[PDB]
Amino acid sequence: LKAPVVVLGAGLASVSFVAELRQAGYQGLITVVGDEAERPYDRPPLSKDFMAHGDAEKIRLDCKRAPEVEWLLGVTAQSFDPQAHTVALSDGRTLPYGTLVLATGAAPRALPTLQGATMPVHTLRTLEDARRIQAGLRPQSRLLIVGGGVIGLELAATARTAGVHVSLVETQPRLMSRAAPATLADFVARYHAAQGVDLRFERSVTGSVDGVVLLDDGTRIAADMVVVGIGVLANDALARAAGLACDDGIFVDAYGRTTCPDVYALGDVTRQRNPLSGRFERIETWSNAQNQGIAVARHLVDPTAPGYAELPWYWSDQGALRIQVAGLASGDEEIVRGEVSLDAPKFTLIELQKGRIVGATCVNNARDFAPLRRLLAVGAKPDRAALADPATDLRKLAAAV
Amino acid sequence: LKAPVVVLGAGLASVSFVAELRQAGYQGLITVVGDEAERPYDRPPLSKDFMAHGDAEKIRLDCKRAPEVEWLLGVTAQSFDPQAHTVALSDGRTLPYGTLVLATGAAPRALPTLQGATMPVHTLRTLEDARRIQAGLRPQSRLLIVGGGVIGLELAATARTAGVHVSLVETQPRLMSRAAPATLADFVARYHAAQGVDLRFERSVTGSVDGVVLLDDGTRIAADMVVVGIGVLANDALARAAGLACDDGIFVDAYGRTTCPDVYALGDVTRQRNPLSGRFERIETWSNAQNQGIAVARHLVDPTAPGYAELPWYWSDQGALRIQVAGLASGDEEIVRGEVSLDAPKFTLIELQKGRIVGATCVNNARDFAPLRRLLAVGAKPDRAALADPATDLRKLAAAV
Ligand SMILES: Cc1cc2nc3c(=O)[nH]c(=O)nc-3n(C[C@H](O)[C@H](O)[C@H](O)COP(=O)(O)OP(=O)(O)OC[C@H]3O[C@@H](n4cnc5c(N)ncnc54)[C@H](O)[C@@H]3O)c2cc1C
Ligand SMILES: Cc1cc2nc3c(=O)[nH]c(=O)nc-3n(C[C@H](O)[C@H](O)[C@H](O)COP(=O)(O)OP(=O)(O)OC[C@H]3O[C@@H](n4cnc5c(N)ncnc54)[C@H](O)[C@@H]3O)c2cc1C
Ligand SMILES: NC(=O)c1ccc[n+]([C@@H]2O[C@H](COP(=O)([O-])OP(=O)(O)OC[C@H]3O[C@@H](n4cnc5c(N)ncnc54)[C@H](O)[C@@H]3O)[C@@H](O)[C@H]2O)c1
Ligand SMILES: NC(=O)c1ccc[n+]([C@@H]2O[C@H](COP(=O)([O-])OP(=O)(O)OC[C@H]3O[C@@H](n4cnc5c(N)ncnc54)[C@H](O)[C@@H]3O)[C@@H](O)[C@H]2O)c1
Repeated sequence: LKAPVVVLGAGLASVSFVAELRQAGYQGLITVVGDEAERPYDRPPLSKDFMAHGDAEKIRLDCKRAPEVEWLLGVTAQSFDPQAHTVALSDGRTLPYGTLVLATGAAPRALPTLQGATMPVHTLRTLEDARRIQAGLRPQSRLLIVGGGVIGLELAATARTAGVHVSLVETQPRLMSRAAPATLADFVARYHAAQGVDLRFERSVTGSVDGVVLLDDGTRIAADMVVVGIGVLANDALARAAGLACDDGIFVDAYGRTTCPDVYALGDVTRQRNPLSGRFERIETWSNAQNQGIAVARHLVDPTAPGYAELPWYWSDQGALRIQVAGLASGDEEIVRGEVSLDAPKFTLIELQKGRIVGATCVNNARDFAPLRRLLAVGAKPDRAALADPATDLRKLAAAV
Repeated sequence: LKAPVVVLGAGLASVSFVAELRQAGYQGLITVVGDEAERPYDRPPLSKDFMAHGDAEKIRLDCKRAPEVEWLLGVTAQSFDPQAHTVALSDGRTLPYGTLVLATGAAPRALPTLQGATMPVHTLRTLEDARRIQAGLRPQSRLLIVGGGVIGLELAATARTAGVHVSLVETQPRLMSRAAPATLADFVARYHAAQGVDLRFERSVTGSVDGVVLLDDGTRIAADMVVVGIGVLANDALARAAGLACDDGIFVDAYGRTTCPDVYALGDVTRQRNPLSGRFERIETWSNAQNQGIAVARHLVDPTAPGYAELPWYWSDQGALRIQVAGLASGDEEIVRGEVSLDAPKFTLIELQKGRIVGATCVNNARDFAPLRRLLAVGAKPDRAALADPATDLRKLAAAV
């Protein structure tokens, strides 16, 4: 590993990586450049508890496993020269590097049809965003959310709890089309509708006039605030300019290597192999950011260590639904454990492909999730009758493997 | 550039690259490993003149601009160790390298529903394939082609000229869906149908029984020979095993760099940025193989040289149609120069995006193609009236830019 180490971005992936470098035994220089003028913080609370409690000191990331790191907060890396091995900073300084790590994440995609709008329109990515939205979540106000993914739905739940009227516009015929089983998506729509969310499927926004949103069916929605959660775009501009292979995300191998010698990348900014699908994908989960960061650091310090190998998974807390999703959304088979019901929701889904577990969902059923992720990891082929059977406990079934 | 240079694959991309290394001034060792036991040869004649004239000595690639190269023909690279900087060969030998170049191309995709068939089924990629098919193109025989792309259609034309009855099965509703304007595809279907080709659209093969092919509509086609032209899969196995970033093709930047230090890749095996679309794609054209090979070599010898920057283009000779296609298949606008007619076909298409030329097609109109590629290269925005106007000659219009 070539010193000094410079990391661009100070999000979860960055913090996780630098903490692992130190824990693995690297004692040379580490400098982290973070464009946000904020003590590094975790994003999941921004759509939930922060949106509701407003204390940023409850959401900071623990940097104590990363001693002796200089964090340049409020500074933007403007470019890097991979021949000179330097990074140019917005404050006029230049940093030298032996190893450069791009952990610059992703930015919310903006709505092109609302580009010249005159009502409040916000995205939800940063603490600044969350505070700005927080200030607008007054009881009885009218919130329109654009996008029925995890941002929109987590915010929908938080807003309804605060007594805010919520309408939500989604272009697809379903919610969470990105990385969720249809059975889950259907249930989640039923849940939100029952909580008073006004869902609009297969509708695109065509624009707005004076505090009113226009749709593709030729109709209107008036709103006090719009929050746009329509996905992200990788923050890969420095990589594109420097000649790295990128396409809405920096291509990396399991060691986090880019196409440019001595430059690595990790987290939301990367496109990487999903071992379950065998395809290159942006894996934009909290667990990826942490675990890919850790694996890349571990292998830089110890080249004998394996490359990143974890299978993808996430959670989403949407009001009364604590959702956990691992692996692939579908296979050739779905097994449902429990009844799927709005009365005290509690169930598990298991996706199989030719008898092999390729994915799993738990809704208010955390006890089942860890054993299913272990079965997933080893490509388990359990008895499908037993997988369905309510009498089977999965912790023991996983233990038998 | 670190000597010695080892190239895996001895196709057009490989020959083009090694000739450029020598021409640019690199005088160190170059060793090329080619699995086919054939003097390097060009593939386009295999669906046409070779299929009809059968002389392989008319199709060899000119290696004289590549002096002092050892060509290991009939040898397969089995693996490489990018730490040890060695390549393991099927003949028991090992080659050292300073720089490793993966130019291993792509293999025809096989039909999963014909996997256990008992009639002749061939793909068309190699001289061996072409000879085997050649031997079967007897007058009045029944050929079924699976796939309505450039292989299938070029072969269809050659087979009809030889007096062979031709049926063709395509899964899409159109021919050449991969990289051809709809207007072209529609015309090409009319042309082949008029030449006696029995076209079947939106049909998938479900299998075969005793010299008869079964389709998804529940019908049959009996045939003496099947040729399968359903696309290719990148030959990226050595790269996948060695830990390079790959996904049906090796990701490279404009310098041909993979994610592994000292390992480059070029030609059909690569996924690379298409500057017109700004997306990563397999660019599987003859011009890419040659020109990407040349650009990668040039920049290895002279690091001040620019990365690969050419925009994609190809030709396809299908009987009486000499087709040339550059850039993107569609924009927001198509301009048609000439009438589109089976009576002495001759026309040009121009695809535009917000007034900018993004693609072009010429059918039996070669004079127009080079000037349109020049307009394409600079993102020209000519007068759209003039582009349509028959009186306009494009060579002069391009010259004005
Ligand atoms: C509201 C919200 C809720 C979420 N809830 C969940 C959840 O429950 N489950 C889950 O799995 N995930 C959730 N996610 C968390 C998300 O998965 C992680 O935040 C993300 O994966 C972390 O990835 P990262 O560190 O690579 O990128 P980021 O967190 O985006 O960090 C990158 C940082 O680099 C900075 N940067 C970019 N360019 C430059 C530059 N040139 N110079 C300097 N700095 C730069 C960025 O501004 C940013 O601060 C949520 C996200 C949001 C926004
Ligand atoms: C019938 C036919 C007609 C065509 N007509 C046209 C046309 O008119 N227009 C057009 O634009 N293009 C046409 N193409 C030509 C095509 O575009 C070029 O042949 C191709 O782009 C060349 O790419 P390449 O050199 O990267 O790969 P390849 O030509 O596939 O060469 C790669 C070589 O590497 C070998 N190899 C693979 N793995 C190993 C290994 N482990 N060890 C050693 N060797 C290995 C392969 O077997 C192969 O010999 C046609 C192709 C075919 C098959
Ligand atoms: N629980 C969690 O894991 C969680 C929670 C919040 C945020 N995040 C992360 O934050 C990032 C952003 O999340 P997100 O929810 O914005 O993205 P998302 O990709 O999860 O969902 C975006 C949704 O918007 C829809 N959409 C796309 N274009 C639209 C348009 N033009 N109009 C209306 N709808 C449109 C999509 O079909 C999709 O359903 C993601 O990386 C996500 O993983 C994760
Ligand atoms: N003129 C030329 O540039 C030329 C000529 C011959 C070959 N080639 C090269 O050779 C390679 C192979 O060419 P190709 O024609 O096989 O591929 P192609 O991608 O050009 O076309 C394959 C066609 O088969 C269809 N198809 C896919 N699956 C099918 C299935 N299950 N059953 C029936 N049809 C199916 C596709 O829709 C497509 O139309 C390509 O890289 C091509 O560029 C080029």
